[PDB]
Amino acid sequence: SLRYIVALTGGIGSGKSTVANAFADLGINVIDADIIARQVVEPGAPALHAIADHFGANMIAADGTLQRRALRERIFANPEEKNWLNALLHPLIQQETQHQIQQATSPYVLWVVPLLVENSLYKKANRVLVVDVSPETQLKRTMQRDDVTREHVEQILAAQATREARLAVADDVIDNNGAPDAIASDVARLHAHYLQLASQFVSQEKPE
Ligand SMILES: Nc1ncnc2c1ncn2[C@@H]1O[C@H](COP(=O)(O)OP(=O)(O)O)[C@@H](O)[C@H]1O
Repeated sequence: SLRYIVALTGGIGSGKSTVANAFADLGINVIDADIIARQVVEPGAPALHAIADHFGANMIAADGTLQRRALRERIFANPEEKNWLNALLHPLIQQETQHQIQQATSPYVLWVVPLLVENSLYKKANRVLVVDVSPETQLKRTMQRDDVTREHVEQILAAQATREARLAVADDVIDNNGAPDAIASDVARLHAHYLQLASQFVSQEKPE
């Protein structure tokens, strides 16, 4: 069956995790792009064999686990490797993402993609939801949460797509720079619409 996909995105410290949990409490399966990226290098995964062939047998421990720290340290001191690794992992992530989408039984799925705008992944979503906050909120909330400096987070903000680039592709926007508890009511409203969209998308004769 064709699953209805709502993609969630937002910059660092905007509320991706918080919003995702709100949808999960309503019974929606969350498919998280960062979890998928870790899944494709889990013990026994096909990517591990290719990684051992390219980087050396010792990239994989005796117990079949990827030596994460060891890979990170190799790729960081060999820039093009990041690109080699991403190319290897890309198709595998696409397949695992679809498999999980296929495996989810909720009325629609929430696909959480930090790099949605950067990687133009909104082209694979039926609906785009952006959790939005002010840049200052991103700074204060990320600093607190990760115990890092303001300047450190300012660099992440300048590396990520901008606030406006995200709003340009959004179908819906949830504001999180206010009270944490206005989240439940806004998510319920969006969920109600998403149930309708998902229930009629397959037969919907004309657009919206
Ligand atoms: N409305 C809010 N007010 C204050 N803190 C919040 C609010 N919403 C979420 N948080 C916190 O802000 C931080 C960043 O939110 P989070 O969802 O983790 O961000 P990200 O978008 O990076 O996933 C977290 O520690 C979270 O608990």
